[PDB]
Amino acid sequence: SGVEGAAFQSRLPHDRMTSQEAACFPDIISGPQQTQKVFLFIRNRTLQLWLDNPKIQLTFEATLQQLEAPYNSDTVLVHRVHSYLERHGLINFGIYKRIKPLPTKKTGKVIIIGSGVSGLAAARQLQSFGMDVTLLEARDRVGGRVATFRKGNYVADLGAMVVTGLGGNPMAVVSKQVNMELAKIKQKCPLYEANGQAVPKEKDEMVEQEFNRLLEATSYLSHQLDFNVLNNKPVSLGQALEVVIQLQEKHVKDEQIEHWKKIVKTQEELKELLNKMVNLKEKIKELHQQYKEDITAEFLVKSKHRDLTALCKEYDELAETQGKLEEKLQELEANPPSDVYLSSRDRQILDWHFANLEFANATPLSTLSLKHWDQDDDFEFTGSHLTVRNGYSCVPVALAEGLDIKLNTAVRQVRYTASGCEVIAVNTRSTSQTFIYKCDAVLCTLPLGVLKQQPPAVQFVPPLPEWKTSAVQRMGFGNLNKVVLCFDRVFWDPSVNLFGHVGSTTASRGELFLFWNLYKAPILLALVAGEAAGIMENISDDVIVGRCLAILKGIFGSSAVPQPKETVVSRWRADPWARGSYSYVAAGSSGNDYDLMAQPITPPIPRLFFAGEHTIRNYPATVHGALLSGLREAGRIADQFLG
Ligand SMILES: Cc1cc2c(cc1C)N1[C@H](O)C[C@H](c3c(F)c(F)c(F)c(F)c3F)[C@]13C(=O)NC(=O)N=C3N2C[C@H](O)[C@H](O)[C@H](O)COP(=O)(O)OP(=O)(O)OC[C@H]1O[C@@H](n2cnc3c(N)ncnc32)[C@H](O)[C@@H]1O
Repeated sequence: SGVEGAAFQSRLPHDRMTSQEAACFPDIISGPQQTQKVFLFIRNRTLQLWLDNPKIQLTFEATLQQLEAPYNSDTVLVHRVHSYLERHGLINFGIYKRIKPLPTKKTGKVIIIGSGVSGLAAARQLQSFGMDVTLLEARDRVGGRVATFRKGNYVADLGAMVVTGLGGNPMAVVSKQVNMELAKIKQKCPLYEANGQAVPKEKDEMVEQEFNRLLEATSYLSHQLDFNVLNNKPVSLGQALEVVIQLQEKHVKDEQIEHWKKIVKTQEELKELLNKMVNLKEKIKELHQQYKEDITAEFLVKSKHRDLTALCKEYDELAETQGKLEEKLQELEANPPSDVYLSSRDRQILDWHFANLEFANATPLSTLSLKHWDQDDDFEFTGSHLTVRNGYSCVPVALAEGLDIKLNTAVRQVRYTASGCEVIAVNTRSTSQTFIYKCDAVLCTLPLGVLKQQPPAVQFVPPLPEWKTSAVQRMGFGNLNKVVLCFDRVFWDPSVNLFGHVGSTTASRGELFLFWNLYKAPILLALVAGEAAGIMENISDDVIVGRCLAILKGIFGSSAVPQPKETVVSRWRADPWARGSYSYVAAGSSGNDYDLMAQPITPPIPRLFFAGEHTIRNYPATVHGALLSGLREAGRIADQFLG
């Protein structure tokens, strides 16, 4: 599966054209299948070549000279394919040598708002497409939601930090380009309760098993019984979970009842049995006496005998059918069903798994769309998740190489007319001096959090379409902060990549719930998800770092946890250039909104385009998702202006 592998790594089916490829190649799709059979191969072969060496640019003639007979003969077809793959970022993207110099004459002027991974991606494309591009960044750096703390030998990511499986992941290519040092995450994750004592492997799995069961349940109700709407309002994942758990609690009490009923019943049957026994116990005194009292005694005590014995053939007899009761009685009162669904402690551990989810989605479960929260699930990449051992910032930096980025430039208004665009921005360091950049098209990679901001951070003239603003408002933009604790000593298990901390209450189940051991230097990361994420931003670094040490000193014991010589704390929600961590499908929305976002705004011809982790439906809230959305718009614009 050589050429079959390339197709896969590019999120493409090696044995069939996609709806898009069919749109650009109608002649092929609607023609001899033998031809379509050829198209694919060339496509899969071109990709193969590019992936087997993403360091250097794969030119048209470079591809045409590496194909074999008879493919290399159909030059025209090869070109159409090669060109296509290049125009849509499937080849020659990221950072690579340009064996063919860029045209001295840049055709088309486009302004890109934001120097994030999505912005830098599209930027390098449009530029390589021989087009004058300019990026306006508000921050004094690049990467946007990709930040990395670097001081001495210390390295830590305050933003992105994980690479979700290399299989099919575009970052796999970029990684190979920027020499990004990655490392798998050892699944071994020990949980420590409030006091500080670990959780026995038994429960750790007992609870986690239920966690999966409850989720599966919610999935059932949602995608099988269609329980996505209640009281005319959308149902949230958390909402559903609370209900499912509310049922398990019921069932538990139900069995507890039937059991108490069996008990009471057996007890009733006993008290009753003992009663007549005492009546027969008395019926014996009537015969064990009165005897030896009739000259025909030879037949008197003779008959009476089988009468007193017959009554004993009952008493000690009932003891038999009475024995089969003490057994059942003691047997039941010794095998009582689960007193409760989850103990006060069981719930605490389960909250860790929910908090762990509130971390993944970067928002409280009660705000997630029970039906669409996991809409992009069918697009995950195969392979183990990785961590950027050397700071995830090494990527956006390499991408900004050779680009015209103007840091310290906050865009405050975007003007798009039937012909031409104007992007008015101001210098952050000196809000007095403003700037006015003219262009043909504008690419807005602004975070959903900024677009939602009220009052608006940037002004759109004419005002953004109604179908757009509404989508922006319906979508959800989560939050998630970290606390980088820099030490000069590793007092924790060096083998364990991450360990968790269980909270005391459901409310604060996301407060420093997970610690990370990823970087070389003695550094740990504390995550604050869910409710805590936003709240914790109102607490000074001092107190925050304080609470952390406490947690640590409770796990590793005090006197073993030294004072951090360097500490970093994020507040993406407070960050004026972010206003949150990343998007998420909120109850009352869907992946459909992730397309309305991508939809360009047009007055007779598309002028304003959008990109970002909130515009790519199948790969939302991710570095690669943002990357792909970048390459996406890159081509979209290229067609609109270069054709
Ligand atoms: C916020 C955040 C986001 C992420 C994150 C952590 C945080 C705190 N890390 C976490 O480690 C776990 C997720 C994680 C996960 F999410 C998952 F889904 C998952 F499955 C996991 F397993 C994870 F581990 C993860 C990760 O580990 N792995 C991931 O793949 N993604 C992660 N994310 C999300 C990504 O950071 C995010 O998708 C990406 O950064 C998006 O990039 P972008 O689209 O270019 O957006 P941008 O903000 O970078 O760029 C906008 C630019 O515009 C500028 N700007 C602003 N305002 C103005 C003006 N007014 N004028 C001019 N300019 C301007 C801004 O300043 C920028 O320069």
